[PDB]
Amino acid sequence: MILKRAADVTPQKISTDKVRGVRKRVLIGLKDAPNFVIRLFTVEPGGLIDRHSHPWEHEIFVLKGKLTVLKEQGEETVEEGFFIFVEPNEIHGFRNDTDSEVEFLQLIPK
Amino acid sequence: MILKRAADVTPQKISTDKVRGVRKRVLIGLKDAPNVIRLFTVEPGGLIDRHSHPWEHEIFVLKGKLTVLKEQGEETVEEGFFIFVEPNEIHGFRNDTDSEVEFLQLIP
Repeated sequence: MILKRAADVTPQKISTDKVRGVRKRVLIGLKDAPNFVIRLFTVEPGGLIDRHSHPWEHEIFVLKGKLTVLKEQGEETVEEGFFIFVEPNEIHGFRNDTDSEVEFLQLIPK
Repeated sequence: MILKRAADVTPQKISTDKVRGVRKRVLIGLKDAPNVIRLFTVEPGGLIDRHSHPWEHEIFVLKGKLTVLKEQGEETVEEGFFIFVEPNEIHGFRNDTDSEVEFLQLIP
């Protein structure tokens, strides 16, 4: 078995035309042995993952804070302890409307 | 899109020869659309004895200090640790602290 401390994984500071104020930790990568990809996202205050869609599904678990979820036609806030299923091709995004860092797990089957 | 509070899932208590002091919340089940996610809560002194399954498991520790039973020895980890358990690998879990331990379990 493999046991690793998520905070030891090097964060990637993402700042693009689609994503701002986000740090990404790849806990289990595309080329890793498990049949899943797992990323830990940290969204800074005011951080924004623009609405987008992909053919693959997503599972989200909110670890810390209040996360605003952008949907195709609207939005919704959830807090730590919420889990989210995003269907294939479903338009979605994320925003941190608080003054604290927000953390969530992103789960993708291979 | 499905949005759910994990704690509102009604927990299942598990009391078998090899599991004691453990509750399980099935967040995503077989009948559900996603391609299985469970939230385990281990009471103080609770124990998931050494066992194996042919599928792999992924674990993410949400709360507390989780003692992992391995094929060779034990290892205690804390909130924020992630664990990959290989297919058919013998493993278990114990809570040696005085507060509840919580972890997510992911099965592809």
